[PDB]
This record gives sequence, C-alpha cells and structure tokens, in this order.
Amino acid sequence: CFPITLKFVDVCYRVTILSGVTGMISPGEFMAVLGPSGSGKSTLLNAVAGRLHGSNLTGKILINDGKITKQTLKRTGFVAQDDLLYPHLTVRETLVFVALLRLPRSLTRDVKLRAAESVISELGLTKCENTVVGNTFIRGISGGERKRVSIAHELLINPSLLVLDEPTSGLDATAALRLVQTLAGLAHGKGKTVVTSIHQPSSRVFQMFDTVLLLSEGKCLFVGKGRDAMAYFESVGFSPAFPMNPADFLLDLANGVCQVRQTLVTAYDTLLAPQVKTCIGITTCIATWFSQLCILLHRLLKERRHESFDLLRIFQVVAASILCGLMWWHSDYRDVHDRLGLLFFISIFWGVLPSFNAVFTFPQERAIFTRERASGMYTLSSYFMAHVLGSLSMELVLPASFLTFTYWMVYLRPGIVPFLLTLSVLLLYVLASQGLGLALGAAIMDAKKASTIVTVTMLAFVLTGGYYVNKVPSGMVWMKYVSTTFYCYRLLVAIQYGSGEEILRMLGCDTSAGCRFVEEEVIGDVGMWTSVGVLFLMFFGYRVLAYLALRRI
Amino acid sequence: CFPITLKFVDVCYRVTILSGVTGMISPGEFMAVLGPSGSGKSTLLNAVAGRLHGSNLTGKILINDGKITKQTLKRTGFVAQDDLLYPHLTVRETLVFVALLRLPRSLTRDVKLRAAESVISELGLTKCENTVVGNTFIRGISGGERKRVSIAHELLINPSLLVLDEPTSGLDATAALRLVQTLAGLAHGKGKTVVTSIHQPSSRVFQMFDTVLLLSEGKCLFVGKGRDAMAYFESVGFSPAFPMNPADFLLDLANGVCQVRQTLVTAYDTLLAPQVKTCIGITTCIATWFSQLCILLHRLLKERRHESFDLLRIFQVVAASILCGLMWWHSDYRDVHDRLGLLFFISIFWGVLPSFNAVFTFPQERAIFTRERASGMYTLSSYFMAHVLGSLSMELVLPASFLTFTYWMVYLRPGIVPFLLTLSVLLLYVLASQGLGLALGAAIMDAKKASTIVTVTMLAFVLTGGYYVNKVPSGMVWMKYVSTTFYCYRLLVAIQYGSGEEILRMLGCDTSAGCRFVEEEVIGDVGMWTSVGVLFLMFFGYRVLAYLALRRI
Ligand SMILES: CC(C)CCC[C@@H](C)[C@H]1CC[C@H]2[C@@H]3CC=C4C[C@@H](OC(=O)CCC(=O)O)CC[C@]4(C)[C@H]3CC[C@]12C
Ligand SMILES: CC(C)CCC[C@@H](C)[C@H]1CC[C@H]2[C@@H]3CC=C4C[C@@H](OC(=O)CCC(=O)O)CC[C@]4(C)[C@H]3CC[C@]12C
Repeated sequence: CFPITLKFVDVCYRVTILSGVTGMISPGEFMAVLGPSGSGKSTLLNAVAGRLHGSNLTGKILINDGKITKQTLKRTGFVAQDDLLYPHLTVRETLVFVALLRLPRSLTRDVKLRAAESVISELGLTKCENTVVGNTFIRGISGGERKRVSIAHELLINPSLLVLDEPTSGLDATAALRLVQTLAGLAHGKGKTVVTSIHQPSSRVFQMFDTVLLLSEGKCLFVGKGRDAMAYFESVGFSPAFPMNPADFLLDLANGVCQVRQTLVTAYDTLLAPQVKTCIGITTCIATWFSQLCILLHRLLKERRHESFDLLRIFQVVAASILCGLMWWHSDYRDVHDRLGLLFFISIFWGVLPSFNAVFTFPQERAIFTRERASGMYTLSSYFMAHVLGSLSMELVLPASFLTFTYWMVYLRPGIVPFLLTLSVLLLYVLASQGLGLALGAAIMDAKKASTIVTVTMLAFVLTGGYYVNKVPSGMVWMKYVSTTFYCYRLLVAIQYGSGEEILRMLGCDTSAGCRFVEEEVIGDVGMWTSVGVLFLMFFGYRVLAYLALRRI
Repeated sequence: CFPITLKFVDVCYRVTILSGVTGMISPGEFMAVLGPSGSGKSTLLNAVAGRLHGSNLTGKILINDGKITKQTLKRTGFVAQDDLLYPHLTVRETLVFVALLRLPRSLTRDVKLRAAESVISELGLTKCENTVVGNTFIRGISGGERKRVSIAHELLINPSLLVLDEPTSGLDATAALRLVQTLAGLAHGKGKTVVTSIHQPSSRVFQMFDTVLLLSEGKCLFVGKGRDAMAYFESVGFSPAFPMNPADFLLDLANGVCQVRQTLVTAYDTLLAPQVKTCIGITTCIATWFSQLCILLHRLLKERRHESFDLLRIFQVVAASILCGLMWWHSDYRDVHDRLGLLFFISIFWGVLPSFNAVFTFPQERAIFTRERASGMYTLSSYFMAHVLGSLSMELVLPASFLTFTYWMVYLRPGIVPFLLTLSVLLLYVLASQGLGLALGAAIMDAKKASTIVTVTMLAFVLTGGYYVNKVPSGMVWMKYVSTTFYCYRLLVAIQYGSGEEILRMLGCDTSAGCRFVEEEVIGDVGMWTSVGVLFLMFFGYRVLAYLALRRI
C-alpha cells in the first residue's frame, strides 16, 4: 500500500467556524473528529480532503509532508454525509458502474468488475449485492448498507486516506457499531488512513477509534489517543461526576458544560499542542467520452424505466388514449372541427406531459451529478448526452402506444404512410417539449419553481397553438411562431388534410364564414417543411440551452 | 394533583412484540422505557396508554388499581413520536387553539387562554411563543421546540399521566438533555406520572430518569430504579469491560451481545420479578359543534392563506389571466368560435386548478386529523365543515381576480349584470371542481394517486365539455351530463350569448354546416337553470362523498 501521513497546522476557515486547529494522523490510525454540532468537525474534514480552498481557508494541510496536489486527490477519497445513490440500481450494479466510470480506462472491464466484486465482499455487501439500493420512497437496502455503498463508491479508487463525514449519523446502534468496526478494519487490516467525524458515538464505538481529536466551537480542544482522553482530562482537572460515557463526557465538555472552555483550551495549547507540534490523444478522448456515455446510459436505464414508465403515468396515457378513442370513435374525415380539436388535444397532452416530466430530471439529479463530477467520474458533456439519449429512448414509448391506439380507434387518415408521418411528428414534438422542460429545469434547479415556469410557458404555447383563438391581435401573433404546440398542431393538420384541397372541395368553397372555418384553421401560415425544420431546431436548441445551464452551475 | 399509578402485568401483544412484561409506575416517577429497536418500547408505551386494545393485547393493565376507563383517558396524555403540528401557526396560536378545542367548554375563553399561556411558560416556549412552528419546508421552531409544543398539546388537558413515545428522537444532545430536564421537572415539580420510551439516552439523560425498564425481544429484562441497573447487573454477573455508558451498556445487554439474554431473563424472573409482583341538550351540542367549527376555521385560516395563495399558484393564475387578456385582447362579440374557445379555456383552467389542488388538502392533514380525532379534540363533521368553509372562502379569490382582469381585458358581454352572472358561474364551477378533488382525495388517501385519478376524470370532463368534439358517439354522450366542465362551459355560453338570437341575426342564419356549427355549439342541450341546479347538486354531492369517505377511515 501507498501510506499517507496526513498533517494539518493552523487551519482556520475564517468565513468563524474553524480556528487554531492542528494535528496529524499516521497510516493505520482510525481517527475520531468528535465534537458537538457547529464545532467545525464537518468543515475540518471537508477542508482536510481538499473540498475547501481559497482565501477563506488558512493554515497548511500536508500530505506525506507535502502540499495537497492532484495526485493527493487521486489517492484520497471523501465520503460525504449525504448518500447520493441511484435508487433503482442494485448494490452490485451501482458499484460496478461506479468502478467502470472512475477507475482508469487502462484497466480491462473484467479487472474493474473483479475490483468491484472485491469491494462488495470486503464491506459486507455480498449478502445484499443483488438487493436494489432504493431510497425513502422505494424500499431497498438499510441505512447501514446505504452508507457502506457510499463508502465503497469512494473505495473503488482505492484511497489510502479515507475521510468520511458523519457515517453513523441517523444509523442504528448495532449498525453504527458494525460500520465503525468495518472502518477500523480498513484502517488496520488494509493499512489505510481513516479520518471520520462521528456525531454522538456509542461506548463500544468510542472504544473502536485509535485516535480522537475533538474541537470546541471551531477550536481543536484535544487531539490524542482514543483511550488517553480520560487520563489527560482528569490530569487537567475535569472528571466525570457519574458513570459518564467517554464520548458523552467529551461532547458535553466541548460545550463547556462540566462539573471551562477557555481554561482547558489554554491547557491544551500549553501541554498537548507543543507535543503534537513536535510529533510532526483526440481519439483517446473520443473513446473515453463514448465509454462514459455508454456506462451512464446503462446506469440510468433503470432510472428512466421507472421514471418514464411510472404506473401512474402509464395509467394516465392509457386513460388519455381511451378517451381519445371513445370521444372521436370512428370520427369522420369531413368533421373538420372535431378532427382539429383531436389534433390540438393530442398536442396539448404530449407537450404538457413530456416537458413537465422532463423538468424534474435535472433538479432531482443535480446533487448526484455534482458529487460524481467533482470527483472526476465523468464530464458534464457525457452525462448530459447520456441523459438526453436515454430520455429520448424512453419518452417515446408512451406516445407511440397512445397514437397506435388512437389513430386506428378514431379512424384518422387511413394508410400506413400518414401513420408513420403523424407518428414521427408526434415523437419529434414530444422530444421538443421534453427538451424545453429540460432547459427550464436546468436554468433554475428548483423543481416546483421550474414546474410552474414550464406550466406557464406551455400554457402560452397552447393558447397560441392556433385552435382556441384564430384572430390573434397583430401584436401577439409573434409568440405563435415560438410555440412547439403550434408547430405540432400545424404538422398534424397538414398530415390529416394536406393543403385542404379535398376538404375544401367537400365544403364547396375554395358562405364566407364557413370557408374561413376551413381556410385558416386547415391551411396555416407555416409550410409542412418549415414546421418540421423549426421543430427540429427547437429540439436541438432547448437541449443546447439545458447543457449551457448545466455548464453555468 | 390527582395521582395516577400504572400497574401492568403480563402485557403480551400477540400477533411477538411483547411477552410477559411486568411493572408499575407511581406518581413522581420519571420512568424510562429502554431497549433496542423492535424490542417493544413503542408498542408497550402505546398499549399502556390505552392506544392498543382488542384480543391482540393480552394481560392486565390497571389505573389506580382499576381497569382503564374513559375517565382515565381524560387524565392520561400520550406524546406520539410523530409531531403533527400545523406549520403556519405560531406556537402561541397553535397551543391556544389546542386549549380551546381540548379544554371543556364550561371553561371561559379567557381561562383557556391563561392556561395556554401558563403551559407556554412552563415548557420554556415563552422565548419562541410568537415564532411560527414551521416544518421541514418552511423554517420555524427547532426539533426540540417542536417536541415541546407536542408535549404542550398533550398537556393542556392537564394529565397526571404523561406517556412520551420517543421524545428525544431526532433531537440534539443539548436539546434532548433539556427536554429530559423538562420532563423530570414535570414528574417532580408537578407530581406527574411521566413514562417515556427513550431510544439512546446520553449519560446525563440516563442519570435523569428516576427509574428504568428494559425491553428485550418483548420481554421485561430489568425494571427498577435508574441508578440500580449497574449494581443489579454486576450482581447478576454482567459488568462493563471498558468505560461504558449505563444506557449504552443496558441497550447492548438488551441486544444480547455481551462478553446472555435467556439466562439473564431467568435471573430477572427469579430475583426482581417476584419483588415487583409482590409490590403489584341538543342546543349544547349545536353550540359546541359551532364553536369547534369557528376554532377550526381560525386555526386553518393561515393554512389556507399559505396554501390557496401560494406564490407559484398566484403566478400561474396571473400568467393565465395575462394570456387570456392578450390572446383574446379586445375580442369581438361576433367571433363565436374564439369566444367559445376562451370560455372553454376558462373552464379547463378553473376545473383543473381547484380539483388538482384539493386532492392534497385531506391527505397532508389526514394523520393530524386522526391525531386530533381519537383524542376527542373535535368531531369529524366539524373539522370537515370547517375545512370546506375555509376552502370555499380562500379558493374563490384567485378566480375572482382572474375574471376581473379577463372580462374587461377581453371585451366579453358588457354591463354589470353579465359580469356578476359569469362570476357567480365561475365561482360555483370552481367550488364544484374543488369538491370533486376533495371527494377523490378522500376516497383514496394517497396524494399522488388522488392527483392522477382527479386529473384523469377532469381529462374526461374536458374532452366531453362540448368544445373539442361536438359529434359525440351515441354511446358516449352520457358522460357530458356528469362533467363539471361541460356545465360551466354551457353556463358561460348562455351568459355570453343567451339563446343565440343576436349572433344568429348577425349571421342571418335560421351553408347548413356553417349554421349547425353555431346552432350545436351556442345552443346546448341543457338549459341555464338546469345547468345551475346540476352544478349546485354536484357541489353538494362531491363534498358529501368526501365526508362519507372521511367517515370510512
Ligand atoms: C388545455 C391546456 C390549457 C392545458 C395546459 C395545462 C394548463 C391548464 C396548466 C394550468 C394549471 C396547471 C397546473 C398548475 C399547478 C400544478 C402544480 C405542480 O406541482 C408541482 O410542482 C409538483 C412537483 C412534483 O411532482 O414533484 C404540478 C403541475 C400543475 C398540476 C400544473 C400543470 C399544468 C396546468 C394544468
Ligand atoms: C387538456 C386539459 C384536460 C388539461 C389537463 C391535462 C394535463 C395538463 C394534466 C393531465 C394529467 C396531469 C398530471 C396528473 C398527475 C400529476 C401528479 C402530480 O404530483 C403530485 O402529486 C404533486 C403534489 C404537489 O403538487 O405537491 C404532479 C402533476 C401531474 C403529473 C399532473 C400534471 C398535469 C397533467 C399532465
């Protein structure tokens, strides 16, 4: 193994939440960053892992007596408090995909699979490797297993310095003890440098750590051996008045509640601090981008299959198709108004549903994307393109089945050519609306606010679709040309009626009002090819804007 | 005070989570119910407070050496783990409303207010009495303060038996310690019989219970004084091998892991269990219903104001109004098709918004309602009617402003009489659609499923509203007669055009298709009075069905 002797001196995160903190941890030591809420333990462990930087951070952080560099980040892993795992991917599949993404591409796929399986077996996940990870919504692995998977995500890289952040927070006592035992075995058996910040450790848990460092409102008050806390603190003059837990005594004293803070921090600076101070390729790029794309597509296929194929959504589409095939059951080709209403309702449904359902995919996965992009698992372009391709594959199945039922139940324009034409138009419109939803959900990451914004914009698109109101004011017809629903409706009308020659012959005109009812509603101001071109342009441009918005964050 | 002594013997909850649990708690005893997860602490606490009953519970529970009666429940409280508080009510207002609903009506309102203020001061909430309670969404009081408010809710009845199911779960160490201090003061200063199922207490927290009782897989492992656990267990033969927290050691022994369960259970049954066993007016109804209605209306006014006037909902309504006033800006009266499209769009918007928003009011409060219905705070009829009245008052402001802007930015039928006619029709339609949403959200209690069902049924209503398709199949025309949107659309058409005499004179009509396009659209198959009566009938019947569904649960 490549050992890491991590050190930190005078690290003060002056915003203060950190000041006057020093010490070190040697390889094979199981660290304990204890302290109460707001004492800077999480801040200290984020800073020591390279997450925090800039003028807000002072002091020195040394890795093997050297400044933290890129190779350091390649050799140290950080387990954040928030477990950002894909709910519908099993533990084995999740960590296999992570190993494929973050391990160097020089390693063969079989070698990455073997490493992933070894990591599964080492962390005790082999009993639930085939169990779906799940989340609070869909049942899956337990909290301890979820945190173990989160650690394993940072263990496939094989780091000697593993900096966890509250791994037993919100965990069962037995499960927390088992996880702390696993961390201690990693520090001892694997010879790793494990640094963890346990919120409120238990008794056996406190017995597990080989080295304890606790702060006090941003000031490190005691750094030393795990079992040397009691002796040092009774030497200072602070002793339990009852059978107090060493961890509980340590935390309660951190607040200054004993029998305080200033006298004992001075004592630490005069007795223990001196002791701890004296103790111290273009084709290759294309290939890797495409492999990242493939791995991300395979890992998000389950997410799309449970998101785009939601049973509630499936029932929604089925009910819409049944209502379409019953309301327009064997609809006459000559009934211009009813057929146009059907086409406009199809446009409304398949513009509202895809955009609305897409507007959440980016806000709900933003945390996972940021966590896995800051670690270098994949680039933004590859992740965004894989998301776009998977959603393209999965958001057309429901409209395709809907149209397959409706077109033949309604008795629309017969033949196979107009069925493929209207199916292509409907799928392109669904893709364009979905891209608009993606752009709106990426521009701002508030899921509810983005939902309201896409609702407002598609309400505007529908009201300008050319059906509800035909005599648009001269100062408002401009918006009609930027509405996806308008172009879809015009394409559907052109497929069903063409230039309206046959329907105009049926009407007779080529009454003034009757002619107008079939003149502007059937023969629009946009050609059949111009509408297709603008639909494709919007399909590309909305996703381009979504990618730019992702680049903004 | 009225001292109360719980005396439970052989309390086993088959179909096991409890078996052979024996013990008692006297006034002034701050008993703790310790044990690992699933050992039966919560189940025993619920059963000992009267929550659990039936053949599933076997054994004997005595209150003041007598069987639990209805009068006892008026003297025993129960602080459940789930804090069911209205987020937008301040602590003072929340607990004043709770005191009004809970304390007997013979007490004057000023006396109830004084009792509520005294309870605020006693539990340390006087520093945050004016602070909005909030929840995970809207910021407010802390978790410890939230649990304190729950305890106060269970304390306004003034019970001498407080039964706190996991009150420090999710609480900070200092917050949990302070809450346990408050509970100990309640047990000692107020002479109350306080029993709690502490999950994982700290050292001070463990020191603060006068007596403790442990669960081990449903068996009473040790009952006695809080400070006698260590001595009794070293007498048995179990001693800490390290400095171990008495609570932590107690829980670890309860898990059976110790350097076990069966032999020590036998030892308890041999030594300590024998010791415990040896120690073992219709006008008044109307007045109270109306006072409950008024109090619930005042308590839910803030919820409706921050729910029916959501900034996202307000933005949606404003955007819809602006799009109505722009798309149909200075709309001509003679333009029958565009006017009918505007009316149908109004019907769609104001049948979808309230129906969708109503399917969440009942589920998101259901638990709270149950928590405040089994305890006898109010009856189902009063709560449901207060909810209906508040939603009636608060769900008409947005449609009223929307129509006020649209009617005069679109140039519909001028004058004041048709404006109030269309406003009354729109508000009645909003009420009917909201009642449909309430009925569908009460029939099934899942918010997402209710939303999907209500949107499917409103999709059916809109597709049969008489605008999208006019030549309805003979086997499908029955649905339009049960569609709220259809009746609203017909009423709007009758307001804007009446019998269509003026527009027919404008057209000169009496081609045939052009004449029918207006005759079948403007002149429907339902009269104005018939549509109004059916709208009112549906408004009443949907809420009746919602009340019946609430009665089902
Ligand atoms: C015939 C044309 C006009 C149809 C176009 C749809 C519109 C009528 C708009 C106006 C009211 C809109 C609704 C207003 C408010 C909401 C709440 C909103 O709730 C959320 O933010 C849910 C977030 C989540 O699910 O996580 C979901 C969209 C929805 C139903 C909107 C969906 C689109 C609606 C139905
Ligand atoms: C053309 C006319 C009839 C307008 C109605 C068509 C669409 C605008 C509707 C039909 C189905 C609706 C969906 C039905 C169910 C829901 C679940 C809902 O999720 C919730 O439960 C959110 C709860 C919350 O808002 O807090 C989010 C909106 C959504 C997808 C709805 C969005 C609006 C949709 C697409």
